[PDB]
Amino acid sequence: PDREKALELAVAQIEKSYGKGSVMRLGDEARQPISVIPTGSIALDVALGIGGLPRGRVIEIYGPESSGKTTVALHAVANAQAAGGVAAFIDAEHALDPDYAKKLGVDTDSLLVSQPDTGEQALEIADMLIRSGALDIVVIDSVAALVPRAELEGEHVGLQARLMSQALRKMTGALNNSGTTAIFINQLTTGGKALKFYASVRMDVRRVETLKDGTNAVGNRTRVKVVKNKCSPPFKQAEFDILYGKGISREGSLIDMGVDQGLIRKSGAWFTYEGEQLGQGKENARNFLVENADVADEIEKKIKEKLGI
Repeated sequence: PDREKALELAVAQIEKSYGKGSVMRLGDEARQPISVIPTGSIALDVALGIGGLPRGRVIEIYGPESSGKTTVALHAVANAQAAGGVAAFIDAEHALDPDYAKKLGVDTDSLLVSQPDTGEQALEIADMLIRSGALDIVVIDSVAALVPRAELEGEHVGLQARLMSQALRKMTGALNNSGTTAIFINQLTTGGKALKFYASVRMDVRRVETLKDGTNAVGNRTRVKVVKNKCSPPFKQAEFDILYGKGISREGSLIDMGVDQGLIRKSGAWFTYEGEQLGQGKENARNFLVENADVADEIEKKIKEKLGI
């Protein structure tokens, strides 16, 4: 009717005065950027709409201890590097395991790392790295750990939030201008009040159940909810397996997402793909796909095309 135009108008004005993702129907298809940073899971890539993390924006990944949030962050680093990018890791937790990082695909040798003296030094160094123009990604581990100088020097209570707010204001312009993505890891959030609004993507990461091989724990089924998303309709969620000592089972996400799209049929325990059989049970289907990068890439190729991601 006459209203369909008045709404298009309203939406278009909102978009003009506030930016592309300022309002969306949840049912809308995403606006696909040139490049993004894939997450490691095609499921998580689809849930984000744009097929990975956006460039030049603030990302927040939060969840409990050992929930997988860091694992997600490292894959983002790995993929950024695989595409010839440079990565930085601002570390106030001192928890990183580079062997684990390596097995995911991170080029740890090339990884820039900084273990800052204070909260403000952490963000300042990060800001210097960003304004270089030379970075594709920088990870901050973590928000809770960004303790202010005054507190560290023993000098009121509330300025960590003020620190993040100050930092993000300056940093947000540098990231947009540089095309560098900043991932902020966060626990269940000192100055996460500011981060909540500056972030273009916020991901809630959690463990759903432990994966077992008979009696020993091969890994964890992980669940991520994209609670905030300026680059595509929000509130999507995905699941994927993080295997101990290996990381996110890419092959596992291809299968799962394959059967969801009807690219991979499932006559009982037997997963099939285009008349040929992938395996009986998920682990065989998974293992088959790492042994056969050809078909795994073809399945990945097909899923993207069907969804335009």
